[PDB]
Amino acid sequence: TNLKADPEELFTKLEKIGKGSFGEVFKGIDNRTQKVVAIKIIDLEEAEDEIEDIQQEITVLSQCDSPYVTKYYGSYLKDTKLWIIMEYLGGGSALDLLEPGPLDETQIATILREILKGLDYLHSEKKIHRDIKAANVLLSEHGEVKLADFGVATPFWMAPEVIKQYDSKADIWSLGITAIELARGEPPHSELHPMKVLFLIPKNNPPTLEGNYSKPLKEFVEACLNKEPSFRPTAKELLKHKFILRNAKKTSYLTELIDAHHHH
Ligand SMILES: CNc1ncc2cc(-c3ccc(-c4cccc(C(F)F)n4)cc3Cl)c(=O)n(C[C@H]3OC[C@H](N)CO3)c2n1
Repeated sequence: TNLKADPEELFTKLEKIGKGSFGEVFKGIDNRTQKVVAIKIIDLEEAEDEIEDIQQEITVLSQCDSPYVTKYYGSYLKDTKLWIIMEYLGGGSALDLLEPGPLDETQIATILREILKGLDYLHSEKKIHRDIKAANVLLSEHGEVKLADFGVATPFWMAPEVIKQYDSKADIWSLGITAIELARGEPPHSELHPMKVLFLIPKNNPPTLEGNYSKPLKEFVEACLNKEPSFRPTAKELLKHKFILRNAKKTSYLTELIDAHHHH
């Protein structure tokens, strides 16, 4: 973390793009390159007991070099504020893109395929994302799909073994939930109080994808959502799952989904 440079000279802060973990996030401009960046600003006075988790996510992101993981550019300390600079992805989150209407299975498969490419990278690197969900999947304006908002090392996407206090297979369960979310708009139990979901996930049979979806998609979900982690496939194996192979297409096609969200 750069303690000497002034981030307010280096970056032009623009509009908020939502509330993130531990701080507010803004669209911004790198004044030297004119590239758009995402800027998270954390008040270290207000968020004292969480600084350890902040440095941990900074460390993890700095160790990632993948087309499928949002790029980290650095961080700056100015007075009491920590500025964290990331790649700006103009397509929004996958969750955002659900809003105009349902995804088709080509769009679902393409997004899941790219998520799997990111999980394959992280797991090969002995990393766990820990918070796979549609809101943490970001798209570039060209349709590229990247992971963001790693979980710290809300219950709806959590694997049962995580709740009961796991390895990379936890990400595979969360991917199954995310698959349901991309198909249906929300994860299982989304109508229920989170404290109820905390005991339902360990006690109940795993969720299934309900509705008029293709059997390969239902089987993709079922394969991820096995209570037994060792019975879940790896990200590598799921990249060859028939649902992915028969339905995923070029990521550039997702610009149609991005454009639809702007006309909505
Ligand atoms: C809409 N386009 C877009 N493009 C890029 C980003 C990049 C980030 C982002 C993420 C994480 C960190 C970070 C790094 C280290 C430690 C910590 C943590 F300890 F504090 N955090 C820094 C940044 Cl800058 C971001 O919040 N958003 C908005 C976000 O998208 C996902 C949704 N779940 C909530 O809103 C983005 N949005």
